[PDB]
Amino acid sequence: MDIKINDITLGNNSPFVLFGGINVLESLDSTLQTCAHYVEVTRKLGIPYIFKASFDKPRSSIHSYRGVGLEEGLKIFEKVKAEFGIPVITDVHEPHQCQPVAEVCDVIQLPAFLARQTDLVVAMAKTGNVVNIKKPQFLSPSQMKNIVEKFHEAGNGKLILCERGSSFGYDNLVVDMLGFGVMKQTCGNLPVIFDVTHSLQTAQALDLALAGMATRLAGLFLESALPLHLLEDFLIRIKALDDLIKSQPIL
Amino acid sequence: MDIKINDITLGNNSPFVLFGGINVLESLDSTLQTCAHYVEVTRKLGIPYIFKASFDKPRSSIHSYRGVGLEEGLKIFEKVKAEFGIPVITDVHEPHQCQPVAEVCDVIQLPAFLARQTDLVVAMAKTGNVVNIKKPQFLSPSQMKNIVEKFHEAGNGKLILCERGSSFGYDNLVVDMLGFGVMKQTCGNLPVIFDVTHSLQGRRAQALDLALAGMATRLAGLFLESHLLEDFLIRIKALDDLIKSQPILTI
Amino acid sequence: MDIKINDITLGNNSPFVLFGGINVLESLDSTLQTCAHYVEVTRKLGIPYIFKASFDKPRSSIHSYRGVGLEEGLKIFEKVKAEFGIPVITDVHEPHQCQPVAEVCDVIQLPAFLARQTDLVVAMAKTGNVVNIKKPQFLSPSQMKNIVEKFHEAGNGKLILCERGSSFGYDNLVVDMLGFGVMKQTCGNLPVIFDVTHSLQGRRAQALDLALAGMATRLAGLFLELHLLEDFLIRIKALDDLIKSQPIL
Amino acid sequence: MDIKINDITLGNNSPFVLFGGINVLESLDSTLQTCAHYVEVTRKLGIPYIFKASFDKPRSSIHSYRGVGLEEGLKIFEKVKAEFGIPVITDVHEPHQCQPVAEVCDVIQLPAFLARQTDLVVAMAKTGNVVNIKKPQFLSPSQMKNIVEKFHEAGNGKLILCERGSSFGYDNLVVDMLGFGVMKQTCGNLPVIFDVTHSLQRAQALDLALAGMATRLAGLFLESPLHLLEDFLIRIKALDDLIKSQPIL
Repeated sequence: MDIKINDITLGNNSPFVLFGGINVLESLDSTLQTCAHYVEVTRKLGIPYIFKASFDKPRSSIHSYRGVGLEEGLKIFEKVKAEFGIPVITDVHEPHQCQPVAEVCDVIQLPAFLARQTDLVVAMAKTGNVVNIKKPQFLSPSQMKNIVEKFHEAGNGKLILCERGSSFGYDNLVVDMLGFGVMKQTCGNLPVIFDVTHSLQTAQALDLALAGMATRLAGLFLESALPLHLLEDFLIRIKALDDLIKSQPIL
Repeated sequence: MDIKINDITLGNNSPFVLFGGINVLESLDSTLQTCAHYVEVTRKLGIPYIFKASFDKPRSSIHSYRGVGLEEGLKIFEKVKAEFGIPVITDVHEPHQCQPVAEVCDVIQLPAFLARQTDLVVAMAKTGNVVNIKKPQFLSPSQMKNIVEKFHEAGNGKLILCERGSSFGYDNLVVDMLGFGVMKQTCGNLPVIFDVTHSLQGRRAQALDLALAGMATRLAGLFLESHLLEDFLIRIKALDDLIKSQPILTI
Repeated sequence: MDIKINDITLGNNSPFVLFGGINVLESLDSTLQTCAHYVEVTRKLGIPYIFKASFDKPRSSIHSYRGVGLEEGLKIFEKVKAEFGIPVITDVHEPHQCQPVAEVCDVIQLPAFLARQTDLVVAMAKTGNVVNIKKPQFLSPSQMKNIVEKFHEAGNGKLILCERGSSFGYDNLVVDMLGFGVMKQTCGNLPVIFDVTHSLQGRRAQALDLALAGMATRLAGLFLELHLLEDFLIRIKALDDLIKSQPIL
Repeated sequence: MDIKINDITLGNNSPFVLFGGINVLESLDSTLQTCAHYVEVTRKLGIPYIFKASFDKPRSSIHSYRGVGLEEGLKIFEKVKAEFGIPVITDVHEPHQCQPVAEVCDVIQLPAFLARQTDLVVAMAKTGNVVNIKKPQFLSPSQMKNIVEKFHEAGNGKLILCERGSSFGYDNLVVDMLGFGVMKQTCGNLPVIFDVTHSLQRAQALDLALAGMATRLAGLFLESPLHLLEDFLIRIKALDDLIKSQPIL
């Protein structure tokens, strides 16, 4: 199943879409700078692009910086949308945040550690917006339908599934390349995407991204952490593999 | 390090404390009848006991009953304390719930999926009450220290760690019996309790084996979410008496 | 099901048996010294004891001591049996090793990784001796029935199942305490023992907590390679004694 | 590092090589038919191809057919080599087997469970033959160098590393796509190949094969859906040709 996001078609059998950007919003100026580089690079490559950022990092240390918060963050997003004419994605943590975020941000994201906060799921669903579901590391590819079931029960079917690795012993993540196919089969062929950045915690990034896309995915999710100047060389290679894979009929 | 909860001494060198009750609070009459059974068996064997329930928890399904809520829950708790003169324990999900819940409930529980949530940790710490931290399944015993550090900076030292199991491949949980010892060394020998029920996802034969294994490592308490109970508690008590009556190994 | 090993009764509801000795044999002299130590300790605690050692060490680096080897090793075992009148256990890696080893050793052991190899299974089974089957670290407890089933097909049912941990990510082992029960329920309550030594990889304390957690499930025996051994055993016995006096539910 | 297996060039930066054939050698005519189809498809696509089978692999049951054996096995290989002019690969389990096998076979294989038995590594090393080393499922990728060092000490540097998955909970395997990179960096960029058949435990095989070869590999290892092979190799070749044509970043 495909999902229109303004002009972009996101589907497992459509050219891959890049979800990319910073980790958290810090300034209007820093955000515009990084997004211009993301846009300028993606536009020349002809890769549909969606800008990602967090307005709050609620898992941060007690005395560390957490973000600009919701109010100013949304304004930053309005300006990004205005200047580049692209869709944006951000994560939501509290039910009450869902509607005000949804009016600005085309894609709202459910954090992996929160997949089972029922109230948040319902408030995200009410919005009618496109949802990105981060698969928790402790969840098997086929249990992913349980969360998909919940959004359908809440009346929203415009969902993307996001792989970010599976828990492997202590303090380590493996990505089961077969998971992508299982999520596709059990969840009605909703768009699946690969968060390669988070899957890497604990050259490598490229191998992983490439392997993931070989299985035939809707999109690639990343933070930049990756350098730029390498973002272009990096994506050139992804585009080349994605083109090839997508040009071959399924089966 | 010992924690006085009213007249109960909870600590890894103290007779084990049973934590048990119901999943979600329905009514006063339903709560009293179930608590009564627990209180009868525990008193019959002289086992210190703490009643457990949720006033408001997210569930398996969207429209599953979350519980009577804060206001009616606290009244139910107050009567249970009045009735049986025992400590109670409940979970909190929102910073705002912490202060009024802490007025009634001797121990407050941090849900596993919210463990890294700084705002909630602060709110729970600021209460000054005994806090139970539920260990996420995708977390290693060595990184529980980080959650423990967060509580100390926020000014609360009165903490219980609660083992619930670790991810073991897909759709499985294993309890690493070495984990218990690692939490003691690395976190100042805080009270550790073993949540046997959620560790298990006949099955009573199995709950026993697991419970006995845990308690052989020498632990502050036992955590259930389940006459059949008596014969069970007889065996835990036997083992806990034997273990707690021997000095820890000599340096 | 109980197994008579000479005068020792090994079974999931009998007093636990200690298995232990040295990693690998080097000389008659230091071997007799270690064995004497174990017999001294277990005797005064009243714990049955089977002495364990390898004669070969085949995964070692090429330039390293691999051990005394088979002809010499059995000679040391013969003299260990003569000196102390105890049973012994050792491991075999090649089908031809089996029979000569079985002449001397009461229990012969199938290394976990060789559990696959049917030839060795067959050769081990034809000796008639008591076999210790280590559980491969990637195998589920319930899959032990298949190997047990192989030994029954080869005509030997005097089998002890041995737990040594499971693979847990890279370079790590966890011991799943429910495994013991699953194994006891699926393999007809054959003796189950616990190799805590290899289940591991301050600390000597990790061994006790592990042994204690394991023995609390109710097991036939245990493996263990100023007085740390007796300090350990005193506690293990107290636990085993308590657990084995409870009726089975 | 490039390995010349006869006229074939095998390396992480060469066009991928296909290791393919049957599980166990059962008969002469049957073997030649399967190999005929593999050769037919591969020559048709210009993929270098090496034939694979065992003559003695232990099986799930103790009495299931292990294979034709060493004597007849080597004769069947002689016959495949004569008829098709292609190289062959087989596995070996005993030190004494290494020599008779290496005289006929172009690549000898060390089965994963045996991968740390030094006697066998040394006997393999001493042949001077090309060696395929299966990674054991319970070993981490950065521990391969230890096996690689053992081979070097014994005087053989012409080694292939073969991925077949890692233990992931009970009775389940996962392929860590980062394992290939780690092996390249730590073992001197030796040829790495991917055994998807044993990695599984289909559309899956294809997906796994493609993910695998996306990371840039010397070859692909598989057993036999025997006619969808052409359609399958069409896709693998496509991806491999694309990847291989770009320089390493």
